[PDB]
Amino acid sequence: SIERLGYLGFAVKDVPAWDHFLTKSVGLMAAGSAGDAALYRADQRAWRIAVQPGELDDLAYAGLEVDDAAALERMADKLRQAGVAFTRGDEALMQQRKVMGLLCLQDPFGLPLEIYYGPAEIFHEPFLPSAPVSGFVTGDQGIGHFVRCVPDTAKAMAFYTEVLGFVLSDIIDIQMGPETSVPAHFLHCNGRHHTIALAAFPIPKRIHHFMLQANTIDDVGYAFDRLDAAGRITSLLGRHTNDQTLSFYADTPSPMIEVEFGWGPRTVDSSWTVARHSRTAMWGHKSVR
Amino acid sequence: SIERLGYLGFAVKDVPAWDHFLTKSVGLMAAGSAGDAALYRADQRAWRIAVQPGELDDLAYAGLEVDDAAALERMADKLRQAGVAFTRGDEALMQQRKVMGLLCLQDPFGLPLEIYYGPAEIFHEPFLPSAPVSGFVTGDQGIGHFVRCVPDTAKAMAFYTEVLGFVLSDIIDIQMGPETSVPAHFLHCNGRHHTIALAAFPIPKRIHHFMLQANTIDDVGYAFDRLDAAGRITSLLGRHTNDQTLSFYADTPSPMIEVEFGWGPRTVDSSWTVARHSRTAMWGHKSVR
Amino acid sequence: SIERLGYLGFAVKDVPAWDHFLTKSVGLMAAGSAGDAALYRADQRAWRIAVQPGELDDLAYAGLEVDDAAALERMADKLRQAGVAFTRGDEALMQQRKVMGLLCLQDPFGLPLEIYYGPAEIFHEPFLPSAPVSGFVTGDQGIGHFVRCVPDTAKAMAFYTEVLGFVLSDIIDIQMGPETSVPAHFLHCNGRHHTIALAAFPIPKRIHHFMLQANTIDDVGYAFDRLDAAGRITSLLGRHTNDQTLSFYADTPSPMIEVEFGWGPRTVDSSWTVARHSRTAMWGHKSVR
Amino acid sequence: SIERLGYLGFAVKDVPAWDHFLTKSVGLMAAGSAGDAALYRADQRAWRIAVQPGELDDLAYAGLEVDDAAALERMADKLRQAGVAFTRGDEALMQQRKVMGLLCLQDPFGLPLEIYYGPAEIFHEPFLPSAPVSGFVTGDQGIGHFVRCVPDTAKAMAFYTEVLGFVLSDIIDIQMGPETSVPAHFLHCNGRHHTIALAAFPIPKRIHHFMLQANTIDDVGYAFDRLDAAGRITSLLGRHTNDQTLSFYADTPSPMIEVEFGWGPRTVDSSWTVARHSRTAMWGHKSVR
Amino acid sequence: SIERLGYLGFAVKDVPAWDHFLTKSVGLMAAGSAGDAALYRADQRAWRIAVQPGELDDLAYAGLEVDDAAALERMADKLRQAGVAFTRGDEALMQQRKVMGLLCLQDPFGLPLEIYYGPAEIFHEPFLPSAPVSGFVTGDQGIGHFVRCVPDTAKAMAFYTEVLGFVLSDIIDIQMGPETSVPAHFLHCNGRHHTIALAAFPIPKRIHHFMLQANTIDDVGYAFDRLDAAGRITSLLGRHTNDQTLSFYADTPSPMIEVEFGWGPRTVDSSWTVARHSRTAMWGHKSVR
Amino acid sequence: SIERLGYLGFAVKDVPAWDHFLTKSVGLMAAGSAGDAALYRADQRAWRIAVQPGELDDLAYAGLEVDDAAALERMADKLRQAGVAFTRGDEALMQQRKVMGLLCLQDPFGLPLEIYYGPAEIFHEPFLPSAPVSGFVTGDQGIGHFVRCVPDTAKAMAFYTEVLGFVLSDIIDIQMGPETSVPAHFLHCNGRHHTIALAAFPIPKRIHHFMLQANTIDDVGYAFDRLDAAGRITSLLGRHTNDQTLSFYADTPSPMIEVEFGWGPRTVDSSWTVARHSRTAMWGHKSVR
Ligand SMILES: Oc1cccc(-c2ccccc2)c1O
Ligand SMILES: Oc1cccc(-c2ccccc2)c1O
Ligand SMILES: Oc1cccc(-c2ccccc2)c1O
Ligand SMILES: Oc1cccc(-c2ccccc2)c1O
Ligand SMILES: Oc1cccc(-c2ccccc2)c1O
Ligand SMILES: Oc1cccc(-c2ccccc2)c1O
Ligand SMILES: [Fe+3]
Ligand SMILES: [Fe+3]
Ligand SMILES: [Fe+3]
Ligand SMILES: [Fe+3]
Ligand SMILES: [Fe+3]
Ligand SMILES: [Fe+3]
Repeated sequence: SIERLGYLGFAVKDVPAWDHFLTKSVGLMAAGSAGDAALYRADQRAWRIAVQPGELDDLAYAGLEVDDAAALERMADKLRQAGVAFTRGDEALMQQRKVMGLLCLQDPFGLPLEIYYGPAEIFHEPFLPSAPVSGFVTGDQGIGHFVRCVPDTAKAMAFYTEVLGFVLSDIIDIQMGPETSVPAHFLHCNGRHHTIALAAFPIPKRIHHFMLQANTIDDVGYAFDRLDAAGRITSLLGRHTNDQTLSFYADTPSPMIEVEFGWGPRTVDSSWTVARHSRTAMWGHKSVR
Repeated sequence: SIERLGYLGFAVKDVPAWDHFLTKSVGLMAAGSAGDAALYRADQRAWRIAVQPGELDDLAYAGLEVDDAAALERMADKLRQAGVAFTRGDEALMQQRKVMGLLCLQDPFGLPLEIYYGPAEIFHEPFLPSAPVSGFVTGDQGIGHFVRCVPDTAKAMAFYTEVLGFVLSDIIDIQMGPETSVPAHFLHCNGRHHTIALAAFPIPKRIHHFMLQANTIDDVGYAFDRLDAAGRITSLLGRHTNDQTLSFYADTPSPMIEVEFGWGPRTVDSSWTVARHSRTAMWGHKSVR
Repeated sequence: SIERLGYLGFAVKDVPAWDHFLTKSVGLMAAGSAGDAALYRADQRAWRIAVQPGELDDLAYAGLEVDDAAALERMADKLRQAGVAFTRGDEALMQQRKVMGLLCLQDPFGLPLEIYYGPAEIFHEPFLPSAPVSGFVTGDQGIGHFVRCVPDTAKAMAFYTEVLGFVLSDIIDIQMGPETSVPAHFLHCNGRHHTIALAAFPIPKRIHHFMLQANTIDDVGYAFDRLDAAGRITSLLGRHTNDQTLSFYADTPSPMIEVEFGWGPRTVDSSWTVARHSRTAMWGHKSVR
Repeated sequence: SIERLGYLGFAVKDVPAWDHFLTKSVGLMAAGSAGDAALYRADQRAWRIAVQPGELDDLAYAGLEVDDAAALERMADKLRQAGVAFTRGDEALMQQRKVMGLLCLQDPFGLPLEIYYGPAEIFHEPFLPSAPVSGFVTGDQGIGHFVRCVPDTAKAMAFYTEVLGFVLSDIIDIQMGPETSVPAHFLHCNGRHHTIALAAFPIPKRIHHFMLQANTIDDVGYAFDRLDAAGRITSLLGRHTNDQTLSFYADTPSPMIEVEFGWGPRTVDSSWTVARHSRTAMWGHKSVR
Repeated sequence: SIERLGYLGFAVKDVPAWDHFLTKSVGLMAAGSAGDAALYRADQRAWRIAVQPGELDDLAYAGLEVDDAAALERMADKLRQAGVAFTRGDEALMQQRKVMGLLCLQDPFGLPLEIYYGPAEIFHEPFLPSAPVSGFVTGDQGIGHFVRCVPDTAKAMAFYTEVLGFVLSDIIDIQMGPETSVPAHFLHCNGRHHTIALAAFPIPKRIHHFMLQANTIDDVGYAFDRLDAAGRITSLLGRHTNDQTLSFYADTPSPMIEVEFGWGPRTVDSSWTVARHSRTAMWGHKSVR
Repeated sequence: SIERLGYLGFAVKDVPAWDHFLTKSVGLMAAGSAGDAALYRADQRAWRIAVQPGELDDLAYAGLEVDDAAALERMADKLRQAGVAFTRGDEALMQQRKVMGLLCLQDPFGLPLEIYYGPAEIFHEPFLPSAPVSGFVTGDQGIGHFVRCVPDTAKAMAFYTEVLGFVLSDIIDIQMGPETSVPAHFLHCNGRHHTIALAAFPIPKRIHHFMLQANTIDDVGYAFDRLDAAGRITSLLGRHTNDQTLSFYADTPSPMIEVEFGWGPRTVDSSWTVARHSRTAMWGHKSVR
């Protein structure tokens, strides 16, 4: 029922660092501010990522998009049936988020989630990257994806699939140690191999990282050099086993939260069949320190 | 349930001006007459636009097309269920309109609407433009679209979507003044981004304008020069924010009713998601006097 | 429910003339005999057209194909519900027709119809035309189409659509005289614009003609010269208004029954909308004597 | 050396008939007049065919186009070397013809020929057919072709190939009688299978016919019906053996001079090899009276 | 309901011969062992074919794949409703098979069948053929197909279609003798023309052969020479009548069980219609001794 | 300078056997006779292969085609310069061969060669195969190729390359025995990998075989079964190392002269580089007895 991931809001300790990070390194376009939140664009939407000050230094919320007013009421019906508490956003929030309607709730482990519809677009202000990137792959596949750290994956799974309508793509047993592995569950709600992944990681953050997809392989190559120069590279280039995304990882100015910049993944559809992988990379992704 | 907009009938004060306008400027083909109505063709249909004399100087009616006899009965069922009054057109009207069956009704604010099926085609009389235009984009997308002025957009919306089956594409807040904006609602019933748009404009006409789509960008460029020479240009070339149509506007011989001549729009489908725009043009469309 | 027209059986007064006609003129391949019926092939099927001796000099029967055993039982259910009498073909008939199962019935006006499934194919005996024709367009669209003469078109319509599942494509008012026209109804049951057309013609035959589609335009051009040399041309090349088929007509050795040899038609689908035409040809088809 | 056939000038006894013929039947666009010559357009050139009054009722001249000023001087050099008399057109003629430079000469048998360059184009006045024809195939292949009647084909051949640079495509032995055949020689100077054909026909005209190529097969089909209605059809549709053009012939208002309206021919190139044919048609072209 | 054939397990008397056969001749990649079973890969799956020691010298089991956990429960529901006995595989079996969940059952005639989901993939260990083969066609179509010998085809048919969800593609009457033929029934559960065929053959094996599809025609040509050198060819190259697969047959080291190596078949879909053939080959496949 | 191989003339002891062979087995079309020679067609040419009675049971002559009259004179110039004797064919021979001009000569070892131009085509008599073959690949690549047995390959090479203009493609050392190999030289004069191959074979014929190329792989497969039924197969299907042609060989009714029926070869061009192969087949072609 949730169609795609449309926006992300972060509450960070270093807004200037995050502003420089998202623009000069990642290539996003600065798009003014809404309240105490600095806004950034990746395409035609008024904003895709918001950054406001806060001790959290973590994702503050995520906007899940539906296609119309009716779909939103249908989600209210689901949440209601599932016993999930939610509050319809008021005019002020709608104004702040620049959406036509929204429902505010939280996932089973405290992550604020906003289900909306009717997002604002500004085609009269053509997207202009702040760094050399031909463009970002969004559209029907949403802004990208993020890995949600959860203390109980089964509990998380039931919510995201049974309540939100996400669908399991596959599972990767991410090796933590010699005899330790974390079964990461990748979920989709559209063509993007996965929009949200759930994993019981021993990390104190709401998310492990968020991912952005560029149009070309060179976009990623160039972006790697930029973040390397910034001294934030955490992994070498590589290609995943499940989505076949070619990317690299880097630290965001927020401790223990990374960003993934990738290209050319594999998209899902009706015929998708669940599989299991023992590695996150078919090649590359060597961890960097 | 309504499949597309098939024809338009205008009641004007200056038939000769309208005849010259539709043929020499727009490029339509003169196709004889039906009663006191002069007929004009854009493709293989016997007629697409009818022009008869009248003080109205406004759209007299619009023909909404369904695919077969069964679909028409199904519409009668809807109108009946919704409590919408209608009269089945008699043999004479069917003859006049050149259709196999039709239902005559009015929208909530007085615009006569005719739901029909079985339109007449004359492939043995190949369309020949009266001006240089490679052709018009019609087919499954109908003759084009028109903006319906309404005093109550919510009231209009309920009728066109709930009763006629149109679907909201998006909304544009058209700036009227410094602190004044009119939320124009664009609706589709097929692949054309929008076939009918509803807007509470302070205009004394049933419609703000009707639009025709040409096959090439040059068709539009040439058409602009023709209407400029006629001294009827009301807007420079531009591209819309929502449908991405590249067009220009011009006055029809009927005061306060314009025509839009465009090309290369963006078509809708099942995956279409509702969005909101603050401008009607991503570029161009500068108003001309 | 009927998927396509698979075969035709004729009972004629001049088998040798019909044999020469179907092979040397039309280009079909002689495929032996079944009982007193000479068989002819157009593709991979064991036979497509059968010709046996009889005073009738008319179509003796038509085979309507479904996709499997279940579909055939479902047709028996329909016929049963509609009160249409039918007899399940015995082993001998199944052997004669080379099908896995069939139901024998008649349309409302005496035309024997056989609904079957599981037709025999002989890919080990590659089709070889008896005249220069690159090939015939059959496949999912069946062997071609035929025009069924009926005394009551409404009565015929109810049967073919309501009972057999055919769907009305469009109507052409075929001019018979000065103030006389016959509304021919074209029906499809697949992609072929029409597989069966119903028309109240003042002809003493069960059908007006049967049609075969060739792969190229030259196939038709060459075929025209062959039948001209045979002195059987009844019409010049032309293109229809509704299906856009480019063809010509010619007399079969059976008085008042013609054959149409065409190419490059227009195929139908879910989006097909019913229309009406005043001519059968957009160009050509001038009647020849 | 001659690049293509660019224009034709006719001197006829019935200008009104020729005007109606070229516009309403053929579909050309009326383009004003130059002197006592009425001009007609087929594309972006100022004019392609000129028609002036004269007892001749025959082609008055043909314009052979080269690509630039240097090429024209190079032709003067050839004509000079070959001993062919010619007169450089004056300013007035250049103005009349709307070309930048031209050489006036005659072929060995009296046909005035004008070799020019720098033709006038009027893209600001988009071509508009006077009849339903999607367009004409000209471009690098020139306006079309024509069959030049000559009393001595060898003599004609030496001139057109050795002096003008045309190249023999193939030969067709056109049957005149029981034991009589005329070897028609087809020549090209570009991609069009042939721009000029030489044949020793027992006809009192400079040419047997001129040919125009349309964009679609329907253009030809429709054009056939128009000229049939005019009662000028001289041949049924057909396809040639050598160029594979699908066309039909019709009488021009000038006795013994016809016009050919065709489509989809076969173009030549470096790899073209000379062949011989015994018929002018692979199918069709049955002579009509 | 069964989506595709994912794996095969054989119990043979000569493991070394089978190891050499599958790798050096067929081209599969050796992939270690699971228990006393040697594993072989054809693509990204951990294993596709398992070979363990046993007197059987026959297929020991076949794994039928579904797309997810829910689909597997839905199969349990079917088996339960149909009265088919089955045992949910334990953790150990799941580990041995490298799947997320499975149901163990038998077809009506003793062939062990395992319905599973969540297969293991190892993209970090790219498939490497042990012989020159560009690759194998698997994906959504599964590992290939196999012919199941049954004593009662009707009984077998009811199970595979009514219980497992396979669908009849067509039937071939395979000639056994002068007046003896076996009606082989080909079934699909996806795009592969057939994944399982049922035939009442007078052979003492559970299957007649298993088939693997290569990417190119040369893969098959080369593979033929390899198995010829091994002296195992049982049939010359040929093309089937029903699936249009171009292949050859060869003996596996297990008496009376062959292997088919083919390419370029014809795939099925919703529009597939049941047909009957009298031969298994349109050409070739001459039996070799 | 020689553009392609256009025709072949055989002098055989069994014309009826050769007639049946070329038509029912190979699929060629019977095209009447010229003198005591029976003619056969493969495409639009009047004839491609001629068969007359003679004790020779060998190729009687080969026609080498040039593109025009000038090219033929240029060949006369070469032959003259090289000291090669030749006789210009008279009117009668030209009539017999159906060409516009020809030069008769012999290669260094007695094979009569005819260099011609202006071949006759009969598009009004569409090619119709006498057996199921979709068509033959000829066109600019000529009728096919043949292997010329020579006692001195160097001597033969100098003539065909230095005098006729053929170009060496590559060489294959065809194994004759344990320590015996014959270096076969493949030559092209156009896109066909080779039109003539020279090899010092211990065979008493002028040629080892002639080759024909079909349009599809099935054409070859079907043709194999036909010649197998005729009991003339001399080799199994295979693919060559140099031209990558997939074919099979079979005996012609003339002792020690075979025919090769192939498909999908590799064509040459300016960039072709000479290479050497140790085998004639990359796979298949196993010799059959
Ligand atoms: O796109 C992706 C595909 C597969 C695995 C990961 C992943 C890697 C490390 C930690 C968490 C997830 C990922 O990001
Ligand atoms: O095609 C269109 C797309 C977006 C806006 C308009 C519009 C502009 C001015 C007044 C009313 C509508 C339009 O015509
Ligand atoms: O394919 C076709 C399309 C339209 C009309 C006819 C038709 C013409 C004359 C008599 C009956 C039918 C037809 O055959
Ligand atoms: O385009 C063409 C191709 C072949 C022949 C003719 C031709 C026919 C009759 C008289 C003169 C020429 C032609 O026009
Ligand atoms: O792929 C195939 C298609 C058609 C028949 C067979 C077959 C042949 C011999 C014995 C059993 C089946 C086959 O394998
Ligand atoms: O097309 C071909 C390509 C390579 C070799 C041969 C050949 C084989 C045996 C004897 C002579 C030539 C051939 O025909
Ligand atoms: Fe990621
Ligand atoms: Fe508009
Ligand atoms: Fe018809
Ligand atoms: Fe011509
Ligand atoms: Fe098989
Ligand atoms: Fe060869």
